[PDB]
Amino acid sequence: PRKKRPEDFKFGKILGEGSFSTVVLARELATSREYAIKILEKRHIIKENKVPYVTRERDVMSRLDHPFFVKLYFCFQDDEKLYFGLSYAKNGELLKYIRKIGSFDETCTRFYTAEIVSALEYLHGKGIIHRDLKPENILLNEDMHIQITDFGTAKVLSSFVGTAQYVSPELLTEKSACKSSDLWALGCIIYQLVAGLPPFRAGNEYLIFQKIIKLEYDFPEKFFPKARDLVEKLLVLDATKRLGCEEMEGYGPLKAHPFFESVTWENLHQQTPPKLT
Ligand SMILES: CN1CCC[C@H]1CCn1cc(C2=C(c3c[nH]c4ccccc34)C(=O)NC2=O)c2ccccc21
Ligand SMILES: *SCCCC(=O)N1CCN(c2cccc(Cl)c2)CC1
Repeated sequence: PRKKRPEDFKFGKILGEGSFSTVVLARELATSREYAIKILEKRHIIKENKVPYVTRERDVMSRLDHPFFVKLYFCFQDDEKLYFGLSYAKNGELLKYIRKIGSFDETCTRFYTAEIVSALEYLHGKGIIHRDLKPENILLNEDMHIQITDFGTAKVLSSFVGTAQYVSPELLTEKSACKSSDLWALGCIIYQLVAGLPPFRAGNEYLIFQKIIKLEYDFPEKFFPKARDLVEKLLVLDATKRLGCEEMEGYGPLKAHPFFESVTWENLHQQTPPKLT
């Protein structure tokens, strides 16, 4: 079969724009199927030496086949642009819901954290480090299950510094992320869901980094006791001592944390998600 062409689609609303691309809701006309198409401007990426970001993106997404990840279905191109055909997540970003609801109750925090843990287990088992995990790239599909995206910045085990709020100490100081770096980000995300704000906050990127490296943060008075404990076991400076990391014997003991007491891990992706708080 021939590669798809722009003419095969009716391009609809722009979902969002990044520094090097536009993600656009599009309908494949022949089958009426909706896709999020990521449109990349070749010149801009050429001129900014970002191409590796582009192949890693295509490569990593092509090997993702798990319910909690965005999938890459096709790729085509013209002179101007590169087009990635992606899963469309109708309900947008986890971030949107944090803003809208303010903070999640325990039921919701527990459910979504569990889906994120399950997704990271899959990813890490494939030797992939996300390196930029944040509510902005944890999407929600029509059934309100999560779909993680944004893989151009991932590391595959075969100079980058992710978003300041969620970046790990080892990436800052050692210039090297590891699987465990994503568990640090998970800690930050759990904290954000419960508190409504991320744990390392300050007036600029430099000051946020300083807090990260010194592990300087506080828990508000609203914080669920079991979530407090879990976060403290994720936000640990030493990457080999985080609950869930390989050196701490993996995902077993993480999933056994009592914060997850009432969760059924088996077919999480088939369970009905709790209505957002
Ligand atoms: C900050 N950004 C620049 C452009 C996208 C956005 C980051 C979050 N994000 C969302 C993405 C996706 C989708 C989006 C759903 N609602 C959105 C609103 C703005 C931007 C993207 C989306 C999607 O349906 N499938 C996706 O893969 C996506 C796909 C690749 C890389 C990053 C992505
Ligand atoms: S759609 C199939 C994409 C194949 C691929 O991996 N490519 C194609 C050429 N590429 C490229 C050309 C010009 C500018 C940029 Cl940023 C990328 C990417 C590699």
